[PDB]
Amino acid sequence: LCGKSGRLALAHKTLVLLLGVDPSRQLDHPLPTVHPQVTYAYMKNMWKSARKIDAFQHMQHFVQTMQQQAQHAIATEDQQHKQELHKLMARCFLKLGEW
Repeated sequence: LCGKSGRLALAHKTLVLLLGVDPSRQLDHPLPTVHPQVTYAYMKNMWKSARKIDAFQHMQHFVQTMQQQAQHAIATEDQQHKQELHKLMARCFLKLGEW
């Protein structure tokens, strides 16, 4: 909602506060692959705000890390955890294509 209203600086501050790490100073290292939702939000925000290129590579990497999870961790019981993964990674694939 803050991003929609345009006061994007507050949104960026809130994201770095919740995430705990600020890649805007550490440009090279990848995003913290844990907590896919907050990183997805930060990625959408950084696409929108200024940078329109390195976002693509971050998406590539984040996808190849997310689909890496259940295929390399074939849980025999956790079936209610991978469905949200499927839906989220479908979202990110579509964003990838249209970008």
